[PDB]
Amino acid sequence: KEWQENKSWNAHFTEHKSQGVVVLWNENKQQGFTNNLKRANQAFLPASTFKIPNSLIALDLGVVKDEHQVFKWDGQTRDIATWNRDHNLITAMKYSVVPVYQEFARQIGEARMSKMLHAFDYGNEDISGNVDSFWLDGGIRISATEQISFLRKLYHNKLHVSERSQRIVKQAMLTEANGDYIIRAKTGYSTRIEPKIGWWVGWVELDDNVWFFAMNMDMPTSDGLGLRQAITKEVLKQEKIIP
Amino acid sequence: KEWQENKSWNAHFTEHKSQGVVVLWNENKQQGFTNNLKRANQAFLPASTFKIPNSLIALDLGVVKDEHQVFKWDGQTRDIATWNRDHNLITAMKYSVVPVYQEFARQIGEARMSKMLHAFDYGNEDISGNVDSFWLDGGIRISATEQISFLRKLYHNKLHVSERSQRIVKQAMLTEANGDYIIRAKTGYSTRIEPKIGWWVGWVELDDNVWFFAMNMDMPTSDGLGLRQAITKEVLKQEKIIP
Ligand SMILES: *C(=O)[C@H]([C@@H](C)O)[C@H]1CC(SCCNC=N)=C(C(=O)O)N1
Ligand SMILES: *C(=O)[C@H]([C@@H](C)O)[C@H]1CC(SCCNC=N)=C(C(=O)O)N1
Ligand SMILES: [Ca+2]
Ligand SMILES: [Ca+2]
Ligand SMILES: [Ca+2]
Ligand SMILES: [Ca+2]
Ligand SMILES: [Cl-]
Ligand SMILES: [Cl-]
Ligand SMILES: [Cl-]
Ligand SMILES: [Cl-]
Repeated sequence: KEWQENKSWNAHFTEHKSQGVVVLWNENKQQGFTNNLKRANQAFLPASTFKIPNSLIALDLGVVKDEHQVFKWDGQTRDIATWNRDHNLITAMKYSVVPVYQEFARQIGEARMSKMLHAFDYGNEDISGNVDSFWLDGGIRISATEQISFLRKLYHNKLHVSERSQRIVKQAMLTEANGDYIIRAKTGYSTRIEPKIGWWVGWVELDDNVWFFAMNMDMPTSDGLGLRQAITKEVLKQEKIIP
Repeated sequence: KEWQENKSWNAHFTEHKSQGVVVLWNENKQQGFTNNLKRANQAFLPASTFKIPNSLIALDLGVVKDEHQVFKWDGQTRDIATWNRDHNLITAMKYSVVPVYQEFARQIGEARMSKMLHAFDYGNEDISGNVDSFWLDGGIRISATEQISFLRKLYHNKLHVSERSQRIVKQAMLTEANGDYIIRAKTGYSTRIEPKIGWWVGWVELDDNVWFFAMNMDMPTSDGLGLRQAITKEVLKQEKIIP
């Protein structure tokens, strides 16, 4: 792979008083683009973008039966109100319900979790820390370019889990669709270890091509979280990927 | 009694100077709703809504290997410009590319198409006519109520084909998604035999319920096609199913 820097994308960070990186990958052309080649390859905690590999492993191992199985609220009231109810895989992904996925990771266990992250070649393949929080405050790290590499394999059903698990997780990643494009993606927000950053990783399905993306950006307060999608979509619009 | 007539929906037809039926099914409550019980049970040619069972059968039989397989344009220039190119299952559904599906039906063949439609309990299960056009000008008939019955089976993966086939077709039915709802659906437009009608059938996925819908309306000319979705969405908004 071969990477072109487009610094003009930086205008969209500048005009929103922000700093970060957008990485794009044109699947047809096998060509990548980014505003910052160095930050594109900087590895960070994945935070809730780890729900993608966690979901795959839980499904492949049968910890999750299917996308309709109900995960009961553990009763503890937490600050994000959508978390304080029962969920299935679809809504747990949509609302990024951490406690549900911590429960998955406990059941998967360290041995199988480590084996699967090596099988996926996911980030630095390091799960040091608590098995139920290592993607929030442990040793795992992944860069935006490494998120693309992983997502490309998921798109092609080439990860070493069942085809069914990959199809279900891609259903659960559904974020936006209309007559012009489909976006499958996952947000993240890493706050437990500096630097506080926001993530958005996934892809845009067109009629005749797929554009993979991965972005992260400094997130000193939660009032900037909507800029994850906003800045990405402005880059997508600039490159004429979406209208 | 599982159906309730709500003639107030007729306002959405009349003020678009239209005649037709909208049928809704509340999956959680197992209760149905329509502006017109009699038209709701009136069977019509399925036209392009037949692409849903046709897709399922082609996938189950390996006629279609997956949603990436390319079906080459046969070089015949047809009136709908988007048909005059290569397609896969996703784009052939999106652009309702009849010639692609006519070829599927020839490969499926008469005997296998008949057995599968009986297994599906699809409409009147009658495939009299040409193997590659019976859903356009042959003997098969299906009502809006019978469309709901079939779609419910598909949603629950209870049809008599592989789980994989059903997941792929449901992916191919994706029409709209946002933070509030997901619509999986298929349009239709029956012209070859009177009465000329337009169809929209599918469902709305919410966080905690699924609403199945099937509508048809008199379609004397091609210019009222947009009201298939518009009128349905007015009924959905009235019942507060979508915001
Ligand atoms: C995943 O990264 C986080 C988890 C680490 O808490 C969840 C929570 C959020 S943002 C909710 C904060 N809003 C109000 N301050 C996300 C997210 O990625 O949006 N995932
Ligand atoms: C399926 O119902 C028809 C097929 C029988 O021709 C295709 C074509 C259309 S509408 C295109 C007409 N526009 C221009 N006048 C559809 C559809 O459902 O929208 N499917
Ligand atoms: Ca901008
Ligand atoms: Ca813990
Ligand atoms: Ca109106
Ligand atoms: Ca029957
Ligand atoms: Cl998480
Ligand atoms: Cl989907
Ligand atoms: Cl067709
Ligand atoms: Cl049933």
